Amino acid sequence: MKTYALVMAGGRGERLWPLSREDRPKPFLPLFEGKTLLEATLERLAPLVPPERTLLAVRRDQEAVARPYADGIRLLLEPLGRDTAGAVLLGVAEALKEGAERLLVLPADHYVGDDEAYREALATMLEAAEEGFVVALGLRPTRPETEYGYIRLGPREGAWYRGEGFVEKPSYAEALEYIRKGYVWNGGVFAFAPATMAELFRRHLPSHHEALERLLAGASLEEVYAGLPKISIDYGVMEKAERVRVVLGRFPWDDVGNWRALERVFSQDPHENVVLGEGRHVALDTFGCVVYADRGVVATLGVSGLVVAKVGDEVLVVPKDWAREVREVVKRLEA
Amino acid sequence: MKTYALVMAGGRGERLWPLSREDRPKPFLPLFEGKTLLEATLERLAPLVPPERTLLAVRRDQEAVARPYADGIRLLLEPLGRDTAGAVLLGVAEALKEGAERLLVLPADHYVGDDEAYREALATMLEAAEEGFVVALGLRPTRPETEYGYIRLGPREGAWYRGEGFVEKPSYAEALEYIRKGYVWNGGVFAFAPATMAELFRRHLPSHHEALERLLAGASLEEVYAGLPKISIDYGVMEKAERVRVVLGRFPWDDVGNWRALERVFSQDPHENVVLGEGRHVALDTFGCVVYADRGVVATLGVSGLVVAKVGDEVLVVPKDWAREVREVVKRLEA
Repeated sequence: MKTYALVMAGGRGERLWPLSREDRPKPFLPLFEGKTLLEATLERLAPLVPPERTLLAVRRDQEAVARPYADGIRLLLEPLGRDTAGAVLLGVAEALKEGAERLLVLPADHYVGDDEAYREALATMLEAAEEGFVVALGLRPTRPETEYGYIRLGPREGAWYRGEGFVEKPSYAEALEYIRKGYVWNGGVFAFAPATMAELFRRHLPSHHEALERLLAGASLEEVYAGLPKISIDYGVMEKAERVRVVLGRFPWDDVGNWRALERVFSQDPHENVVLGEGRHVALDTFGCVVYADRGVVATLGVSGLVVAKVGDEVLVVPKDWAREVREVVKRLEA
Repeated sequence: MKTYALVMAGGRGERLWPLSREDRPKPFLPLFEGKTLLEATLERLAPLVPPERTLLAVRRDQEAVARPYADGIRLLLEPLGRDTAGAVLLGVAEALKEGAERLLVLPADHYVGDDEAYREALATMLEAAEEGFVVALGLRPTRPETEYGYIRLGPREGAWYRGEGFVEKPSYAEALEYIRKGYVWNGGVFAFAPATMAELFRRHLPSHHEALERLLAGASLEEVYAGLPKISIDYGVMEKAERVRVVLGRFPWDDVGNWRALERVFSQDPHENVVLGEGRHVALDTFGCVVYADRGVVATLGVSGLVVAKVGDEVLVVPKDWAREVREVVKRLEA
């Protein structure tokens, strides 16, 4: 059918310093294969949803870096940061007056290692998105990740599962329990008819339902967005939605939240080193490291389990297990 | 009296990669106080020996980087690498026909932390350089350094000691024994009348005595140097010299052979971090490290005892105890 796709581009990606920049959000970083994640996302989506029917949501102040991507793709400029619920609101507004029968919502800052399997999962989500149902993407957990959201699965109904609950990021021990009980990772992707989300706004997110009505009725985006509460679509809607279906994706997938994600994404023997960037890695008696060299050379001698990331005249050195703490660096610099 | 000074500039300083360059030998690196070691050396020497009477020996292919230093100072361009014995040969040739009564020989790639005490030691060496005597500079060892040469001291005679033997770099355990027995570090500095070195060449280094005669007699530097054997003045002459005196310098001193030397030179609490360069060091839960940032920023998070050196688009990361192995990096790159 007539399906539109909303591609949400966001995230400062402070945990990915020095690669991330003020004017260069996470989605615009040259990572795997030298590609930005947004680049790989659009390429992966093209065969399923044409560019003409694709909406790229980004902050207003990021139009510059994003515009080069708007080739047939339309930019939806977010005046302020209002999370994904705000981006989804804008996507729905467009889908509605575009007459779309289906709206696909996806993040542009994730890694997917099988484009075909990714599309097949999305195709199935579109189908499972019958009257009333909101559909989510799930992934079998490979580790007790504490920064991800999980989804409870009910019995299987053909190509999908009945969604049976959404849980926010748990503690380490709680994540283990989620896994034992058959919980899967929330993949951040959703599929529904525009109307079903409108109705969901009405029931669990009044601010957005009212905003949606006024937008279609000629209200100013700036005005509307300013008075909107900042909330994710997962918490504002998904966790309260009564009719949810889930499709399990079996492709490799990572949110790429921190430098350590590079190692996970490579999916090789842990003790082997992981290198990205156009620069060269000189490794001498070095194991289990993650190295990013935008240019020049990076030499490591007799070290293990470290992240060494060089971009321009900035260098980071941190044990990969403490990758989350990289965000403090930007704090120190700002200070 | 009329004293000339020979300042030997040399050393690739491969152990100081990435700071060292093909066209930038050790002596020309911006290290302590942002100064090159040659810069600090010339400044330290000026009050004792004027620039007019100072000879700066450097390789022929390094004239470019050295010329800026030749302000009243004269360049002695070495056609090939023949060690210090070769540089000393050239220095003696000049001193002789310049009519110098004393020649002071010193390295330009060493750190000295007390210019006045340094000059006072040299002044004393000039005096102790009577007829027949070659004078050396000694320093009380602060650690069993295996890369330095040591000197055996005989009884004290006024302001100096009688030199009683020269030993090349020992093993770790042997260095400890040297220290127990009262051995001191060879500081690399020498003082003698030009004639006494000429006679020393004649007795223990025929190749250089003959070369010296021919040079004064109009032979071509290129020709002469090419057929000269490569040998240090310490091994070729000093270790065989029968009439040696030693002056003990009590200023802080390091040869700055590897990155770890930066820590030794700072001479602070070991656990504190050592930073050089114009760049900024963001330290989070970091201890006992040595950081060099030519520019931009260098952030370390939860690491200890590491050397992180960034110059241009090249970065080095190695535990400071393995600093000597840095030389392998250049080998890998050449390969």
